Amino acid sequence: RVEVSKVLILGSGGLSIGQAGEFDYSGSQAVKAMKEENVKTVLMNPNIASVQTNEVGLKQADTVYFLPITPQFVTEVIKAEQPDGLILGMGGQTALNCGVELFKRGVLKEYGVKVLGTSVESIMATEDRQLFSDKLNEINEKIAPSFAVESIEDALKAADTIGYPVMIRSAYALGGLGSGICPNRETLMDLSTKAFAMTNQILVEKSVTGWKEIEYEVVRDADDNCVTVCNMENVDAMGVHTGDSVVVAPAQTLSNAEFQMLRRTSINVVRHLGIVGECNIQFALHPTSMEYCIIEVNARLSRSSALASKATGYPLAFIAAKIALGIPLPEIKNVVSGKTSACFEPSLDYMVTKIPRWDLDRFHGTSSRIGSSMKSVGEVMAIGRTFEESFQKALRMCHPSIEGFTPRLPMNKEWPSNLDLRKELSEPSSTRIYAIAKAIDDNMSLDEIEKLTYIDKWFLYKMRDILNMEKTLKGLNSESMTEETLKRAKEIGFSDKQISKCLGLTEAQTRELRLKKNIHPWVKQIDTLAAEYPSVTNYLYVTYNGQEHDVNFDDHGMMVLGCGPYHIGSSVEFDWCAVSSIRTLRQLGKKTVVVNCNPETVSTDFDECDKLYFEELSLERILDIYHQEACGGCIISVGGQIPNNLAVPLYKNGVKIMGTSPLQIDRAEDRSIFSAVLDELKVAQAPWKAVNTLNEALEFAKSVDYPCLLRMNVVFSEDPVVLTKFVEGAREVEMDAVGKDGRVISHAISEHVEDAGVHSGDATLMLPTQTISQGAIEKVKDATRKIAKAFAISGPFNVQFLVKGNDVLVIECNLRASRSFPFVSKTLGVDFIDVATKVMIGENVDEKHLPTLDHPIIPADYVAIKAPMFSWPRLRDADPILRCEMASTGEVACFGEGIHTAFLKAMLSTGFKIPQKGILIGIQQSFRPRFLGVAEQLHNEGFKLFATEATSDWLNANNVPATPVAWPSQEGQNPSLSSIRKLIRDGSIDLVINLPNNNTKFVHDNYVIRRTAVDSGIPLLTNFQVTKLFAEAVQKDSKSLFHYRQ
Amino acid sequence: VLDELKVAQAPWKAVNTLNEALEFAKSVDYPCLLRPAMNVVFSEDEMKKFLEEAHPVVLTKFVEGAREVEMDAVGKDGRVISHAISEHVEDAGVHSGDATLMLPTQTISQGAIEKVKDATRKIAKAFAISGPFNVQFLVKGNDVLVIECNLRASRSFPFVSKTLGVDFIDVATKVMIGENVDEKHLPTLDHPIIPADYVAIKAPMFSWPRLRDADPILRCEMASTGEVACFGEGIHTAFLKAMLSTGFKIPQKGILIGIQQSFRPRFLGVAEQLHNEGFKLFATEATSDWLNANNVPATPVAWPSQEGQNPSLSSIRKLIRDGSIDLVINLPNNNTKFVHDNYVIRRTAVDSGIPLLTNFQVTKLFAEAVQKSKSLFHYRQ
Ligand SMILES: Nc1ncnc2c1ncn2[C@@H]1O[C@H](COP(=O)(O)OP(=O)(O)O)[C@@H](O)[C@H]1O
Ligand SMILES: Nc1ncnc2c1ncn2[C@@H]1O[C@H](COP(=O)(O)OP(=O)(O)O)[C@@H](O)[C@H]1O
Ligand SMILES: Nc1ncnc2c1ncn2[C@@H]1O[C@H](COP(=O)(O)OP(=O)(O)O)[C@@H](O)[C@H]1O
Ligand SMILES: CC(=O)N[C@@H](CCC(=O)O)C(=O)O
Ligand SMILES: CC(=O)N[C@@H](CCC(=O)O)C(=O)O
Ligand SMILES: [Cl-]
Ligand SMILES: [Cl-]
Ligand SMILES: [K+]
Ligand SMILES: [K+]
Ligand SMILES: [K+]
Ligand SMILES: [K+]
Ligand SMILES: [K+]
Ligand SMILES: [K+]
Ligand SMILES: [Mg+2]
Ligand SMILES: [Mg+2]
Ligand SMILES: [Mg+2]
Ligand SMILES: [Mg+2]
Repeated sequence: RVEVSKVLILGSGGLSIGQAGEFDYSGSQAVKAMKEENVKTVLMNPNIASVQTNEVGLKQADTVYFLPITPQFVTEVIKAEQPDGLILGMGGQTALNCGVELFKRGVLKEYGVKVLGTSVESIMATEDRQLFSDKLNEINEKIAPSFAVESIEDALKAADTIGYPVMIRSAYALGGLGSGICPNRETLMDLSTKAFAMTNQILVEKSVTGWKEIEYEVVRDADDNCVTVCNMENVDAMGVHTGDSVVVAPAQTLSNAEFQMLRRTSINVVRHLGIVGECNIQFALHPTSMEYCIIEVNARLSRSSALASKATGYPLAFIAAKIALGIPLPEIKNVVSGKTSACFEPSLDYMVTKIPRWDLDRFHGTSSRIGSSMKSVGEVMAIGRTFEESFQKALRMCHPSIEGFTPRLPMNKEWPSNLDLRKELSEPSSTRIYAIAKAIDDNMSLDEIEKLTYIDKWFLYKMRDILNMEKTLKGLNSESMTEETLKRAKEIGFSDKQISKCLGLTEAQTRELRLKKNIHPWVKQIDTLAAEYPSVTNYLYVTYNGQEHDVNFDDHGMMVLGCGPYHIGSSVEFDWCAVSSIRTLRQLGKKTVVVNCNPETVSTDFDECDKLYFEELSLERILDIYHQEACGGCIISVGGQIPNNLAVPLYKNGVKIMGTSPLQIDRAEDRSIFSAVLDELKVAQAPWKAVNTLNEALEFAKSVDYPCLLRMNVVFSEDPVVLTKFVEGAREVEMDAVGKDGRVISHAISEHVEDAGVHSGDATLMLPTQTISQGAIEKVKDATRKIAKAFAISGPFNVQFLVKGNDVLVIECNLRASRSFPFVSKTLGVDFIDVATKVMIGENVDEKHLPTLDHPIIPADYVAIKAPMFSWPRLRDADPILRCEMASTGEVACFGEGIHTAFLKAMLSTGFKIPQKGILIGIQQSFRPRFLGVAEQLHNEGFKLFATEATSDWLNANNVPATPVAWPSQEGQNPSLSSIRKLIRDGSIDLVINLPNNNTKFVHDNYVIRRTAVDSGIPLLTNFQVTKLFAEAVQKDSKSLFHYRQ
Repeated sequence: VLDELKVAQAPWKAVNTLNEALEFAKSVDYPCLLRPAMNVVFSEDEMKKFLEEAHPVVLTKFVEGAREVEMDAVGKDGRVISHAISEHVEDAGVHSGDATLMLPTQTISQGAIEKVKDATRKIAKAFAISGPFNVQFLVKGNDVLVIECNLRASRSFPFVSKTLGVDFIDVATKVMIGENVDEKHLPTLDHPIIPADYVAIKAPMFSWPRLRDADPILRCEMASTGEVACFGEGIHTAFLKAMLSTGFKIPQKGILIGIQQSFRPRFLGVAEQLHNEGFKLFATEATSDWLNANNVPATPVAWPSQEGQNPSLSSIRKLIRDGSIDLVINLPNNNTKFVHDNYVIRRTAVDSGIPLLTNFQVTKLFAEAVQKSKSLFHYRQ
């Protein structure tokens, strides 16, 4: 047993595509393990929305630093905290790369900090693709023909030796960053160039596109006991990243010989690699032989370990962390069985399906095709006891518009008239599942579909079974459908909505019809051992394929609904809110029932509540569960949009909703009612109107002046739909609050850096406010007092405001927790959700020390700043520019004595890197009056300035020196001018400032400049306010919230 | 006392030598205030030549680019039971009494207000205040520094009292003679009174025409001879009414602009704005080139010291007399090169009876406010 008294754990930082909440979940389990063994813990994670970073409970570190996960800052923390252990395996690639850099530099050795678990040597051997190859060649393991190279010239050579097509995949990365299939020389040139901006080594590898992709989660302790805890079969074949793949567990199409060969190879490889803890391993398996290739091992917790932990009920991260302290597997309890050890390989008597969630329509430049580089923003997991059951649930979980497996597209989009169905099947995309449905419907053979998609035909048989049931049901009605048929339809995952559309009924009618035949689902436990030993816990799912329930229904607990899959605009903040509520209920001795389907969340960790249903967040299924438990009530206000949109339907189906009435939530989401209420209260708002005609539109827009918002999209010229006056030059303010009986008993006001026009979630937030008049604050407060009263609010809510001097206008009101609730709560040292939860269930509340409207809590000695995270490099060709639709994928927050410090810390936490070289400046003409001073300031700080044609003339005319550069569209047409690509490549330029607006003339050229920066991996600033503040802040530490709160 | 209370203030020191002076000014950076006639200096040389004309001298770090805030308050047994915070339009450097005051504050961070308040709580207690007092603050972001404290009623007590509808002196007088006081409806530190539906602006009055040959320009020593105040739904309206109340007359014709080079980055937008409102712009040599180089049309004019030496350029006296120019904007600073010429421009406006703006912040706010009959009692309803 390793002796350690204080451990530092690293988080992932802000969430980004491929590096999501799985590490909040993992790292929380790690801290719990550490505490059980009396080990003091320090956490570094700038992701303020993470549950990890909370102060209270058995999973909370003793000390929390909201700082960049970079060697500079981790060093400062080490110095100050003098830890003797380091966990670097539970923060994705961020934490891994940071820890390897520290190691390489000898910082760990210098301060006596032991890496707990898998060594940096084992890590390097799995992250460096060449070292990996060397290791497997030592044991004559099987890999594909490949060469690890460090230049574009060497990659070309490797590809000619191997033969096209080839896959390139980066070292020291995850989620397929910089990766891609290359059918030819030119594709290889394009991609390797882009890959080298983000890594120093790529592997050029013979293609095994189409082989089956099989994963194992492997555990190995310090006694050399080594087991495979889970195995997953990817439904989409090799070539679609595991993360963007449909995946099933356990495997369905392997023989014992295949499954055991790969299992034993996993164990050998993991052993040889010196791994201690957990890891993930990937194989390519030939579809019609025993031939296989080992692709990669991830010597760290992963999105695959999170998934496996939920699928199996085996908590891999918890176990990993105990193992990192030298405790062997036989000495660690299986917490689910309560009577056995963690030395085993679970047995599942059910099948789970994970499907990804994409959000791509908003990024016009990025295709919906998927491949080796992840593009999904979330995932779901469904459990069933038939593939079909598991599979249709999982499809419904991805997005409310999806009904199951149908030949219809999501978002109610029609198929294009120029559809090439074969192309869709052969070229994976975010919508290929529905294209398969369509093809099966249109009588393409299953054999040809397997041939084009590479999806194993077995899975296709199941899909055909589903569509045959749809045909059968369509020919029936409420009188003609038998009990035998309904039962079967449910047993293969048909919802009542899907059935209703076949039968010619409403969903309610169909629910009634079903219950009238006493056809209902059954509640079953995940016990890890397929019933060999009974479960002491209640980790539950629901299935039509059983004849009994595995538990009683005597608790009558309080239901809390979770967030569903993360997607853009809906992230881990909504797991924070939900978990805060779950913990508050527990702390008050109330029985809890949780329903959520997101494998990455701490809300779907069974140790947080009395009953966890890992289930659909549908009306159908919530009703099933509520009525089966006879829950005392349901909280629908702490999991974002999904639960909130069920408020009225639930109300109407006998569900007791806690807090603010669903009647009030309806009133408030009704733009006309809401607006009329505001008029009554004398609360101002932007002029708006609903119209059906172009002439009404043009008349209204003329009557209030352009620009106008449109429902999202703004327009500035003449060259039903809701229209709203777009107010220019306006500040934006957030009010986050809790109501009790229509009174506000906690609140917090923050100011965006950016003017209205950048969406809340893409905005940078300052708390407390900075430039708002005191009279505006009074108006913001008075409008919030009246709104709370008008809608009898009892629970959390939020109101967004435009502010221009003393004009204060209401934009929107949301009668639920907003995404800024964690930021605000932690910053002010008050759990708004704890307060709100107590209001909603009638528990007492001392308002003396809360930030009521009458006695706000306003930090004096410090400020807090929240910055948005983006995933532009992974959204290939996307224009990295903020619209009225939101684009950020996560958030960070940092603290400082003042705004400049806090702002710099927040920005560094996003990956932004302070330029050491030249800055490129290109701005639309109208920004000149305000930008001149920003430019002088950058010049006076010593930055060499480059600029596009007109901007450079203008700077020089104002005695600010700038070197002009060429437009991309004009490279070669003037030999006096350097190309931007070349200046970036050479290292002359390491920050780009590009400020377009609606009157931008060179739209494409400026798009190319913006995208060049992203793809070269240098920072880009496209918002004037953010740019101003940056310039001010570089004009000139390692503290965090707890420092300032002292 | 402030150090004990942990309340910040500008570095300062009393000295009896030139070498102590220079050492200190070097140790905190120029510029520095000087009290031996208050006076600022920006260099080693500028100082030597001020002292060699004036027994110790107090030196204070002059904080540039800073907001200034007034706290007017009443204490009872060291607690604050009435208070009011106002922000100057002008940056610190223009004296309180020459400053234009906004109530409530407009551009101050909420954290700074909390600091202003906390410092006032501690000061009232440290000096066992029972009566009226005032504290002046520098504010720069969240740095809040105390300038001075006056243990008496300040000149902004009427403004503040009438604006908030509370006689601060009536309250203070009761405290001082031991009469009872209901604090429930007073603006205590814990429950301020902050106008939501209106703002108040106080503007200084000057008597430049009667001070023959006086340079009409604000120093650290004060020059105003009275005050007016007006009210509005917002700042622009209130500000225009206050300015009109001083005798300022909104230009109907051309505007003459001459500014020290360093104001250019900030002034560009002020100038574009005046141009977009339709004002014809005139300017001194360098300022006119610069405006035109930035596609803001201006007609150059001659320096007074050079009238006749270029027939392409009109004299300013003649453009004023002809009625082409009815507002002058002149913004000098320590680096102004044509000190006399710009003095003559400023004094020509005064003696022609046309309005003159010499402060950047006031000039900015003006330009914003011309972009487009009520009084306090209207708004208090
Ligand atoms: N040689 C190959 N031929 C075809 N596809 C491949 C090959 N190697 C990897 N892939 C695909 O690329 C994905 C990313 O590769 P991986 O080595 O797992 O990198 P990462 O660590 O970035 O996920 C794999 O899951 C798989 O779908
Ligand atoms: N009247 C307006 N003028 C200018 N910007 C606006 C206006 N209304 C909304 N916006 C911008 O659009 C964003 C989204 O508006 P909101 O009503 O919150 O939409 P959503 O339904 O996406 O929450 C706001 O956060 C704001 O920055
Ligand atoms: N440290 C400083 N930095 C910048 N300006 C200052 C500073 N101290 C004072 N001032 C300016 O000087 C003015 C007068 O200061 P004060 O000490 O109140 O002098 P008086 O004796 O004239 O009241 C203030 O109102 C402010 O505008
Ligand atoms: C970003 C932007 O709008 N740029 C300017 C170009 C100005 C320049 O020539 O530098 C445009 O009008 O396209
Ligand atoms: C007021 C002032 O300082 N003027 C500038 C000149 C401006 C001009 O020539 O246009 C000066 O240095 O005197
Ligand atoms: Cl929200
Ligand atoms: Cl006074
Ligand atoms: K796959
Ligand atoms: K790896
Ligand atoms: K993986
Ligand atoms: K797209
Ligand atoms: K039918
Ligand atoms: K001032
Ligand atoms: Mg990997
Ligand atoms: Mg991988
Ligand atoms: Mg919103
Ligand atoms: Mg004074």
